Amino acid sequence: EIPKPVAPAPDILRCAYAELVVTDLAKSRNFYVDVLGLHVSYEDENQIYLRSFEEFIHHNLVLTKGPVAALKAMAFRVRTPEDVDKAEAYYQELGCRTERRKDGFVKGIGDALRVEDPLGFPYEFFFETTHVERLHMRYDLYSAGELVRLDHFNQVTPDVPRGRKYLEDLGFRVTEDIQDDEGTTYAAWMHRKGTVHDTALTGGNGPRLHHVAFSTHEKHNIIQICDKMGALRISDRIERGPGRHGVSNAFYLYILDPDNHRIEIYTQDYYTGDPDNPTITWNVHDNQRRDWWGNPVVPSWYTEASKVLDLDGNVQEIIERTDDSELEVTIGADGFSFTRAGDEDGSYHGQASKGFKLG
Amino acid sequence: EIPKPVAPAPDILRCAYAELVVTDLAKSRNFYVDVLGLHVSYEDENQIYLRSFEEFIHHNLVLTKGPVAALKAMAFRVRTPEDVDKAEAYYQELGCRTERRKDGFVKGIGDALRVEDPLGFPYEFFFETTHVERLHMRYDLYSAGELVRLDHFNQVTPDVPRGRKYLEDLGFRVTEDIQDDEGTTYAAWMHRKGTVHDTALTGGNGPRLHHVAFSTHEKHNIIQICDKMGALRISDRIERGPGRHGVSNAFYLYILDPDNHRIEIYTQDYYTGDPDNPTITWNVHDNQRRDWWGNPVVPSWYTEASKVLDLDGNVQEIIERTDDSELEVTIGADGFSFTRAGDEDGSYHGQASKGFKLG
Amino acid sequence: EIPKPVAPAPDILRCAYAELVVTDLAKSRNFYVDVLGLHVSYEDENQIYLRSFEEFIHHNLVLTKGPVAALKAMAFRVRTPEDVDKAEAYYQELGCRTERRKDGFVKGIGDALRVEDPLGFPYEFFFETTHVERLHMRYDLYSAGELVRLDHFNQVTPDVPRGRKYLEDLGFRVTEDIQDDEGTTYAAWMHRKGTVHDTALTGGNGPRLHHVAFSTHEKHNIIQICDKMGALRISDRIERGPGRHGVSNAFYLYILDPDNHRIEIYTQDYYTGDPDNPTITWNVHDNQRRDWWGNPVVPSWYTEASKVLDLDGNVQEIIERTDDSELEVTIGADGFSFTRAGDEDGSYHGQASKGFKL
Amino acid sequence: EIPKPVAPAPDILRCAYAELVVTDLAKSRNFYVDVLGLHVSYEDENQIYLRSFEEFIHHNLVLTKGPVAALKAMAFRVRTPEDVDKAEAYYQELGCRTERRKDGFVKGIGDALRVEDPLGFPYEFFFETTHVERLHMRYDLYSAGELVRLDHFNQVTPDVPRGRKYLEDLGFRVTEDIQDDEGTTYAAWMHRKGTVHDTALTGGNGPRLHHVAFSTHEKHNIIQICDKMGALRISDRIERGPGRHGVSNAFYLYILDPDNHRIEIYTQDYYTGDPDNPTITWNVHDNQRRDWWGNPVVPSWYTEASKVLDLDGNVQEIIERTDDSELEVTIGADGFSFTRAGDEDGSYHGQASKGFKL
Ligand SMILES: [Ca+2]
Ligand SMILES: [Cl-]
Ligand SMILES: [Cl-]
Ligand SMILES: [Cl-]
Ligand SMILES: [Cl-]
Ligand SMILES: [Fe+2]
Ligand SMILES: [Fe+2]
Ligand SMILES: [Fe+2]
Ligand SMILES: [Fe+2]
Repeated sequence: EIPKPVAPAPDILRCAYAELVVTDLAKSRNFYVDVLGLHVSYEDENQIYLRSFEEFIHHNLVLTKGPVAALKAMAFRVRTPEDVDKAEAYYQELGCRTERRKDGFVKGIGDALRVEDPLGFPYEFFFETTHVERLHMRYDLYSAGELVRLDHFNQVTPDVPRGRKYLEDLGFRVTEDIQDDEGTTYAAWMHRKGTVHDTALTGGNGPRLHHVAFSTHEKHNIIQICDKMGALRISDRIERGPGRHGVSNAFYLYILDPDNHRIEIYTQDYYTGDPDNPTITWNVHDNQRRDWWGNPVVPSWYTEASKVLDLDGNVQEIIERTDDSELEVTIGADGFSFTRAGDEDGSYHGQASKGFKLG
Repeated sequence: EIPKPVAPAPDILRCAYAELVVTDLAKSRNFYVDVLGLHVSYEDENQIYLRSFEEFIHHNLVLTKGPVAALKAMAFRVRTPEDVDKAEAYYQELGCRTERRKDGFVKGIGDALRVEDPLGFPYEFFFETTHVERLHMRYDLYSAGELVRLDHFNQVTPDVPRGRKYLEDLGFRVTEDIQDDEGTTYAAWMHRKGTVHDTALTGGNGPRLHHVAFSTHEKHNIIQICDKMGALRISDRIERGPGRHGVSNAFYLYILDPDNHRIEIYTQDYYTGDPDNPTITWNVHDNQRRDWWGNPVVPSWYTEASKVLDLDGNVQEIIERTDDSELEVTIGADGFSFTRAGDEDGSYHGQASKGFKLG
Repeated sequence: EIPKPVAPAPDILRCAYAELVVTDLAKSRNFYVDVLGLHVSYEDENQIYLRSFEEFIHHNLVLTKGPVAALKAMAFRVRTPEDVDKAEAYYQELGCRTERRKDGFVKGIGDALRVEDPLGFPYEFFFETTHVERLHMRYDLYSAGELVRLDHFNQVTPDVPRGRKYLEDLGFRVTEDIQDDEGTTYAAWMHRKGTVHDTALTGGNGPRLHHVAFSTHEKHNIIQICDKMGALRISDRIERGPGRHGVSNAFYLYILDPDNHRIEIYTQDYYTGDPDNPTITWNVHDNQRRDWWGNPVVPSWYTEASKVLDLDGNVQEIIERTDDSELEVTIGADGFSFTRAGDEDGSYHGQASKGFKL
Repeated sequence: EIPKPVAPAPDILRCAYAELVVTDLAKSRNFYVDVLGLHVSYEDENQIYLRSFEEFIHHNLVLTKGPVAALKAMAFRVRTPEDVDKAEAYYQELGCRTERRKDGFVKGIGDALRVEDPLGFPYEFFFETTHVERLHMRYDLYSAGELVRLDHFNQVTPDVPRGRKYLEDLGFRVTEDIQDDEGTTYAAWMHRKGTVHDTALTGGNGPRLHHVAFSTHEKHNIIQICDKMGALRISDRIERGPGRHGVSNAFYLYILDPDNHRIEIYTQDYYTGDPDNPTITWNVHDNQRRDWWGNPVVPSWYTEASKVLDLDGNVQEIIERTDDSELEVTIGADGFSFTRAGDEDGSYHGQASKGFKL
């Protein structure tokens, strides 16, 4: 198990940015700028820095040219400069590796601490950042598919309760989760900023990064992203969706960048900011839980996910889930799901919903 | 082939209504009134008459209680009273069985002709109908999924070329179709009223009724129908969608009624009224032709459809398709589909798109 | 009163395009392309040919450099080539000026007739047109405010019943109108293609062209336009709206180009194509008739509209309306409108809705 | 001026509910249930308790029958039970009248303090409340105009900076305001929850309540409410809008209940949760500041607003504003506003925009 430090948690505001390593910077640029319409804060031969429509800090996304596509850092902003010190001491007491830089690891951040956390993810903590033009009323730039906010991260890790417990101590609150009747946990959603989440744990072989998620204003904006990809004839890059989530109640779409990093597009979850906000527990065999319309979850969503780096730039060793697999118990050959609890009509045995089995 | 008669064709305006036979009248009323929100023009213990938000003729849909779920009539409105006489002389010349009633076959229709057409579908032609209150500004009744118009029918029939020719002679115009490079035609779409269609031919064992289609104002209205069926826990009655059509460019959803009559919901196709409107031919192997975003067509959409009756009320017997099957050549075990013509990336051999095989 | 010719009427499909004379072509290009997002079929130093997102004929709008901002032609397409010959006989039998060109008056149009019609308007009729790439599934090119079709014209003319009869003989069919209890017709809406209209008549001093109208797919598209014009600090070129109409039931917005031609953006009216489509008459004092939410109609909407040209390029003389004016009787000093018939609460005497005088 | 107490401020989460006095309970029920489709958590002969689609606390709105229409209380929720003790001490130090009831003032709320604050408003602070079914996925019950959360209050007071300063000591952070260059502050917006506001200060005579505001999901939802009020022929109870704000960037509408309590509908403002959020100041004479599209602000918006009650159920005594009026210096006869600063095109002197005066 992971222990609670005596030293006090840093105060975390929100998820703020991610640094992804990409192999071909021109090819990733066409996708994140031309196709999806993020806005360039700064760029050179080695890096592109990008922000959503309504953001005032330097970037929400850094693309870094490198040899192996992988997550380099997930960054959280914290409330005061002094909370960075607090991060340092707190992870020092957990016995984790930490690396601090008073001018930052990337353009347009200042005093920053990166760490290998006890599940093996590169986490960054900062306050200082260069403010840029907030574009939020720049409706002369607005695209039909506009991405307005960075909303959350999603991490793959093989023991969900162990990760859950370490993130409650750091101050995150659980909003929803997926279990069975016999006490296995399959995923958990957890928050700092009063949306459904800032990061989430998906049971699975890790450490790996499942996705990063940007927000739209309205549901038609997500539809337009699917339409555009059809017109550019890259509909093979739409992995899953669009649809409505059970868990989180948000409208969604999952797409894939040229290195197969997964991006979610996401809108219209609910408010969680009150400390007794009711938690929601779904049964794993509930076919309405991940997609409310009962559409099947494509196998790659469970199996594929992005590698993560240590502080030296080497890939983290993968540790295998031993608990039950969500893929296996729902859509595999000995799996099942239901539409109405306890009813064999609109139940599925050994296959996915709507007439499909696994290819 | 089917001859062109000497007698002039009736002048058809549009699709107007369908009579469907249903087994349980209470359960059907629940689906169509309580779930879908259509408006009752009249009802009694045997029959319900339903119209959509913007319609002013008596009804767009008659439900009639009977022993076997089946289509009983698909109704086209003609331009003048005299075009009912022309429909009778026309189909008599083809040697088709006909029945004329001065007083209608259902309430709210006047002088009316039903026929067993040469493909064995029960067509009705009428001019006279009872006007009712047009509800088009009754925003006090508008639901979040309001169905606003009837749009079209879609018919299953073994020989599409044989079928389209007949329909062309009668004055329908082809707008789009689906073919391969060996000269097989799998489907054709055709209109009178200035949209992409008023009826369609889908290649398959027929005569069978594939679906009936209503439109909405906007795409979010269709999302609401899905969301609602989620909340009432009948997501197993969503067959296919929602998504964006290739053919027709409409936003779409397919659902099933308690007797497995399929209903499509549909919005935002394009204008076809000019007589030199350019026809679009899609290739059957093109994985964006039915769903533009490449999501797989569910098997039940190709195999299942509703029975139809002759005019003595017996089920029309089935004739098999001998021409190539669209299911078989796209997602069966020696099937093939592509995303980009000439590219092995984003192509599919012996399976469906996004990682699924046939259940 | 205008006679019905013995000769047969041309079969008109729909409105197709307008040619408008503009004064600075650069400044008009910035409006119709950069702000509004219409698609160039062709341009040179003197003309820009624009089309909407779903059009397959050559153009929905020609901008032509000229000394006087005006309407040059309003064009309707007919169903066959022989309907152009049909049109020529019909307007000759009215004693109207006609000019025919076998290769057209503008690019992308073939055999074509222009008339000074009996109301002094420039009507073009044609079949032949050059086909271009139908951009309807080009979502790589989709604007958040995309204009998807041409919907209709609106014409200002002094005597509306006189006009209406003429268009009925031509085979247009009236869908909605505005009258009062004293015999006056104020406006009228009429179709060939099976939407609420292709053209319409607004009582006023004319001939003038009141506006051209374009469709969007959804209501949010029309909002984006207003939000964009905000962002560019040209909100002052939003005349009226956005809103929902009484007449037509459509969501709407009116904006002004750089020569003050008026453009409407429109969506989600209803099907009119059955021949017993029920006509709706509104009373002129009904304050939900033009904006259903009862927002006031800005005076400039009643008073301003574009000059039109005769067939030699001269501005048509303007003839004054003698029947009562829709402005004077609703929101001028001696006007009246109501929210509910017979109810003093929510009625306005001598002023507009929501607290405003003119 | 209003002193910073030594006692610690209570930790305020958000606006939570308002209790409004109404004169006819059955007509107000018809407005708030049948027209707007809020969800009943409890009612009887004297009170109705109402919540929005995504709420899980007992109510966002109480309607209480009484002789005069007014605001009985605007309630904020605080993080812990201990915070209600802090609020009591804090306001006792300020010299303000306090009443603590351990069993609450209304149903579904437990331990609560109401206060007459220094600006004359009835504020409640509470943590304990009864939980009820969270209806967020009950799409079986979802209407085309669904109100999904309660968003904010807006208050009228005659000296904004004095009020600003009071709320800043309480933990509220200013996000946007309106000033001129003569020093004068006309209005200001502040928050706890990390949207643009939880309450706001509008310069004018008070104490009065300007409005309570509810959210929608999307912009078409707000449109539907206008369209529905047209079909019910109560478009005269649409005061102002729909529109897009400058300040806050939100899509908006303002409507009037049967007692002339004003309700905003509101969607799609921005995240403010970061402690260094850039503060935005608008010039008062800028005609895109309250309506981005430049539509005129109706005078009733500036001059009308609800009464408020003291803790005895009596009406506060109103206090005149001596500072410049926002109405007078924008849309009355010595006023002006611009579209583009330094430009006389699209300027209005002595009248409102789009061709009106008052
Ligand atoms: Ca072949
Ligand atoms: Cl999911
Ligand atoms: Cl299809
Ligand atoms: Cl109007
Ligand atoms: Cl405002
Ligand atoms: Fe996610
Ligand atoms: Fe269809
Ligand atoms: Fe118009
Ligand atoms: Fe407000």
